[PDB]
Amino acid sequence: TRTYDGDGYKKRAACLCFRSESEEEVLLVSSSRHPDRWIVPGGGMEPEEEPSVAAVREVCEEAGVKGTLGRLVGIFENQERKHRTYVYVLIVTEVLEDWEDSVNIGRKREWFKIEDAIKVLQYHKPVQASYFET
Ligand SMILES: O=P(O)(O)O[C@@H]1[C@@H](OP(=O)(O)OP(=O)(O)O)[C@@H](OP(=O)(O)O)[C@@H](OP(=O)(O)O)[C@H](O)[C@H]1OP(=O)(O)O
Ligand SMILES: [Cl-]
Ligand SMILES: [Cl-]
Ligand SMILES: [F-]
Ligand SMILES: [Mg+2]
Ligand SMILES: [Mg+2]
Ligand SMILES: [Mg+2]
Repeated sequence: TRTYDGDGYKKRAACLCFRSESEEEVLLVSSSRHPDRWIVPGGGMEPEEEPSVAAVREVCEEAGVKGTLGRLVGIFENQERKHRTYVYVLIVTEVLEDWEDSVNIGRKREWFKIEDAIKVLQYHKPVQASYFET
């Protein structure tokens, strides 16, 4: 079940899934609609679900990783798609082989240097590119 803020924006959460504490490489996953494109893994908060809990859950489902949850980066609106995303740091400690979306929809995942992640997100996901601005 999808959830919404008072203004009708869909509530979402995501993590910047870093390979280490140095936050130099981040994990992106393929778009479900357009598999040749990259996105930051994240998705809808469930009813009464804490955003940090939604973030870790969606990362597990879409990217097949787990780790140590870090700081809230910020809350980011996508005015065109009418959604509002809480974005957390996650330092990846486990990479699992046969994750929900791998199995279900053949979703891919790849490590990017920060500069390269920003480059591949810019065209279709400029708000997700902005996650990395600070
Ligand atoms: O699951 P939704 O329908 O609320 O939203 C997904 C939208 O889903 P969210 O991430 O906002 O929510 P869930 O991860 O909980 O499906 C997201 O889907 P996915 O999760 O499959 O990546 C979007 O795809 P993309 O960013 O991968 O191209 C998808 O277009 C978008 O579908 P829409 O209803 O906007 O047609
Ligand atoms: Cl890193
Ligand atoms: Cl977005
Ligand atoms: F989802
Ligand atoms: Mg999802
Ligand atoms: Mg999603
Ligand atoms: Mg979901």
